[PDB]
Amino acid sequence: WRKLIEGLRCYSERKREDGFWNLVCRVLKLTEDLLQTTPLNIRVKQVSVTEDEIFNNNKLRSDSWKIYDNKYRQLVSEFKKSKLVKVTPESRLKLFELTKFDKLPQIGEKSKRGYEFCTSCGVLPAVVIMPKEDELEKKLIDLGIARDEKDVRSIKNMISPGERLCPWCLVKRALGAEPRLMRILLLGDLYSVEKIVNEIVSRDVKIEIPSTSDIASIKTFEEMIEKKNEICEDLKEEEVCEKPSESVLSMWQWFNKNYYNGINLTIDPEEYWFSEKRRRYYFSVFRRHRITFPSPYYALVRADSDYLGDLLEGKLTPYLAGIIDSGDYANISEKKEEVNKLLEEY
RNA sequence: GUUAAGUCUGGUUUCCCUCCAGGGUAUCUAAGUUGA
Ligand SMILES: Nc1ncnc2c1ncn2[C@@H]1O[C@H](COP(=O)(O)OP(=O)(O)NP(=O)(O)O)[C@@H](O)[C@H]1O
Ligand SMILES: [Mn+2]
Ligand SMILES: [Zn+2]
Repeated sequence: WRKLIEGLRCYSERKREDGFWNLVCRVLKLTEDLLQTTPLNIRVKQVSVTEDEIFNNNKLRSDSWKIYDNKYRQLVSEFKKSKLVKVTPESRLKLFELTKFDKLPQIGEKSKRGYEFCTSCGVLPAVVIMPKEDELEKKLIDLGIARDEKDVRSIKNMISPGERLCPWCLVKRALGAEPRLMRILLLGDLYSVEKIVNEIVSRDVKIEIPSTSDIASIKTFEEMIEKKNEICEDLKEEEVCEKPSESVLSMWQWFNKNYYNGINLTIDPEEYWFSEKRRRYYFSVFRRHRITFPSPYYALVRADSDYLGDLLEGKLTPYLAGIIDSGDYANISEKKEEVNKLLEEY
């Protein structure tokens, strides 16, 4: 964790320009002793086994073959018991004096109620406060966020107006800027923390991670690219149907397979057809072309396997989900019938 | 044995509808949340 955060500090210092990287530098130096703590605690449990348990002093044993199914179950038992207490990674930090006594670095705006809460985190206090979208430059510059007019556009590119950030979620934004710093962790033990920063600052590559606006507007984009110029001549002006300037690629397969198809997929729908100053013009444009105006909804599809824990424990609740409860194993003498049937079949 | 003269009456009374069928079958509805 600390190798990643320090490699991030060095990669950001390699870019004292671009505003956002400069703000990241400026607030990292103020929050180290808070950013020392990892944002994600781990639980580690071990289980021991010796030759007293496996061998009759020269060979294997009988009930030695079952020694794994016993130690694995001991391990999972202690995991289950320790999961009875959840401690959150925020409880580890020392903030009493930093909040009671104003000590927090408030680079950005200043709260009129002590400190702000992170909009991305919810619980941690905010370090980088962004003014609301009414007049930014005339504030972003007299405050400490930006230095010029050119650097606001790059700060405003990652931190929307109004986004308060805690050190952890701000570091998350920083990593999201270019997610190639992950090789500090992805490899580890293999290259220096500086080999990688040099490699990244050498071959500059920008990535476009899709927002919920991009997902909601998928079929709209798709229906604009089957009218490549037949819709472009109408606009021809607002960079929606203009050249791919750089060679930006991304992990979104649909974005990656549909980029060189006339329409610039890296526009923000919150700017064009989800905006409040535009989108009437865009309603007209889509009306004039048989374009189904986009819905603001997307699908968050989650899925988890059923009883894979018990399955690794060789239980039968995976096999009979609902019939055999997990609690039915405490005294399995009751449901002898279904287990007998299916186990014998198998 | 003879004379005369016809006169009275001018269809009534019942029954005027009874019984059964008083709707049956088929369709019972089909076809068709979007933007801030
Ligand atoms: N024996 C195991 N080895 C490795 N990972 C495990 C093991 N048991 C659980 N996990 C993972 O650690 C987490 C434990 O969550 P948990 O939900 O209890 O697992 P589970 O077996 O899937 N129970 P459930 O998902 O409710 O059916 C999940 O991310 C599991 O994928
Ligand atoms: Mn699971
Ligand atoms: Zn945060």
